[PDB]
Amino acid sequence: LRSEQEMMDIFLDFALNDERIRLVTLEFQDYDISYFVTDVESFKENDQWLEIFGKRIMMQKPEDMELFPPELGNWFSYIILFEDGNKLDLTLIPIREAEDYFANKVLLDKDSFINYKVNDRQYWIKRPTAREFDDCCNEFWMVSTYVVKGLARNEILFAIDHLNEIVRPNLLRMMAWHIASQKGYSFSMGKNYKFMKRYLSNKEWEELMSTYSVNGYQEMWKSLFTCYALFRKYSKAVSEGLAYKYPDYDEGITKYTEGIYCS
Repeated sequence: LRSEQEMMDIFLDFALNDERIRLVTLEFQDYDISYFVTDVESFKENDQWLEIFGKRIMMQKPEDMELFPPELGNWFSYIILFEDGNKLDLTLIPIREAEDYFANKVLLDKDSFINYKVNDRQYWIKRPTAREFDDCCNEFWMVSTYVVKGLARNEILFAIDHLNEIVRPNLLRMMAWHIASQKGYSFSMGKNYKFMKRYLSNKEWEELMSTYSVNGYQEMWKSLFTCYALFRKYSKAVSEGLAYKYPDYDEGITKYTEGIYCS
């Protein structure tokens, strides 16, 4: 079967662990993937490393055929028809040719040498600038007050939509920026943050999981405060690592929602 989720995980996960793969790009359910690598010939040694993607019905290597001359420059691709029914089209482009390529949807960049494209900038993650950093905190805490007012005014649905759509998503960006700090990579969270489980450790996923709680007004306050706790943690971690000023939004809003939560 293998859902579009499971398939993407495999390709993204593969690239992440392979040191020759520096950049990954995307584009019927067919998959169009491109790995920009350091040593193209390395992959060409043999076809064992391909077994990781699963059992296949058959495969075609367009630039390695006698009957059909190769004419895809320095590329080398594979067309695979998987047993589960999925079809993949994987191209191996030399990393040195990324610039040319770009010029005339990136998923992962391990070096970030080049600068480039974007309604997807919503999911794009890379080292924040002092300003971008401040922006994430500004939005987080500000929209956060909407959730407070929602719960205090009996508009739990109003509160829930802002929590799900803005507050938690910014906590995630903050966490992604932290991960990006470790490695120094740039990547996408994917449509609806679908790739985040593939970046967070199990501890970090459990923390994010803990921001979800069953229905109820009090359960909501809990979810919100949990996001608070985690946002401080990661924004402090990030601000500290890049030497950016820690905002005062935390403190200001903490006093605020505390004022309303109690009295």
